Amino acid sequence: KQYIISEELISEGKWVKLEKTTYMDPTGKTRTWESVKRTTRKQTADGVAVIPVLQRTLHYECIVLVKQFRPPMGGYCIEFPAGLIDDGETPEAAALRELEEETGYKGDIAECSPAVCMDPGLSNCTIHIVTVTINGDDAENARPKPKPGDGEFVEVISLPKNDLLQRLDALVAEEHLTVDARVYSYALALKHAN
Amino acid sequence: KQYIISEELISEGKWVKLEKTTYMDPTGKTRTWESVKRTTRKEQTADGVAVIPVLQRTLHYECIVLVKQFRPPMGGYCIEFPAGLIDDGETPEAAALRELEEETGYKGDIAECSPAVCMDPGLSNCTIHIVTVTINGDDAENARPKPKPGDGEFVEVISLPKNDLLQRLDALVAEEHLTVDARVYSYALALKHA
Ligand SMILES: CN(C[C@H]1CCOC1)c1ncncc1Cl
Ligand SMILES: CN(C[C@H]1CCOC1)c1ncncc1Cl
Ligand SMILES: [Cl-]
Ligand SMILES: [Mg+2]
Ligand SMILES: [Mg+2]
Ligand SMILES: [Mg+2]
Ligand SMILES: [Mg+2]
Repeated sequence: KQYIISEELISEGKWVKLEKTTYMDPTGKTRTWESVKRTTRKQTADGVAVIPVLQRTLHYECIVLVKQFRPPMGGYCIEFPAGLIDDGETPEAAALRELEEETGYKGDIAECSPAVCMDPGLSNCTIHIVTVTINGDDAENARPKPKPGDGEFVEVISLPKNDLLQRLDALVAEEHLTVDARVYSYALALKHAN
Repeated sequence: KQYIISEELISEGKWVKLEKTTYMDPTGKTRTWESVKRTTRKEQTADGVAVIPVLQRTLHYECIVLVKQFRPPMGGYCIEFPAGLIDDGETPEAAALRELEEETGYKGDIAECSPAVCMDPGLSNCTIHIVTVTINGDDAENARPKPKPGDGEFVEVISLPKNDLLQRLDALVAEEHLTVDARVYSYALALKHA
């Protein structure tokens, strides 16, 4: 009963554009919305985010996250490993590649979500969330080598899955970092389960 | 090591603006980024709230209360946690309880409130507080919950059992064209992984 009539380009950059979307409201009245989109989608979705479960025997299971400066935020964020999917790449392949590049870890796909929206009131951006296990006992993961691409600068922070929310709160409290909403949502549900 | 040097307006809408951000990289080299921001943030500790609403009812499994809405940036229907922007002067907790009531009819009780978390930090400065709220579904105030949609709001309520959340979302996305929100999907994933 609601649907897009048209979009008016407001401003296009190299990586992001602003549109004015005209849409039919469910009363039959026509309305406008200021919407953001990337210019980079070609693609099941814009990006992948990797939930990476690091499994070492006789250790707590950890979730591997990354810390980076994020120029939109003017600060450092803690996030799942993630990046945009290349033209021609499957989400799974993007997932394993971004993981290795951002963490050095070599991972196995467990499951892959449908495209899920990042901030649907504002943008059209979507990602596939990709759950990956990391056999931390395997020789290839002994000395994980992060491969930063041009201008990427990423730190690895592995936290125990069993205390995840508490540990993220501590980092925020002590280190003035911003935790990602999806990382937080996952850390919350780990506590809320049962 | 990395900090913002300058922020230059590119295009300012009524709701959304695009900036050219200049930052210092960790090799000491200057770089730029195209950054999205809202025009609506003043002294609020974040732009918005999202509510994790746990519906509780004697001899019922706990449900997670979700909402389905047309999202003009997505050109489609999305399933999300109840959410809205924080009014000027409003606390995140007040915003959460208000938005929960407006979008679902339910009167909740605050359980916990996250720090400001980042929505899509490689793209925007948008932040929310994630507020967990319990709903006493045995109270008569929550018997026949009536959504109070604002001007241009038209929200459908969808309550799903916590203990089957991921499969029930999968089953909804197999029945019609519609996107599940990344924070919801992340939360439903963690409920499986725990
Ligand atoms: C945040 N708002 C305004 C309020 C009005 C009631 O619902 C949202 C936007 N409105 C149009 N285009 C973009 C945005 Cl971000
Ligand atoms: C998509 N990119 C660059 C790629 C290169 C490696 O990280 C993401 C952007 N570059 C500047 N401003 C905004 C965006 Cl979104
Ligand atoms: Cl797992
Ligand atoms: Mg990345
Ligand atoms: Mg990368
Ligand atoms: Mg809302
Ligand atoms: Mg609202």
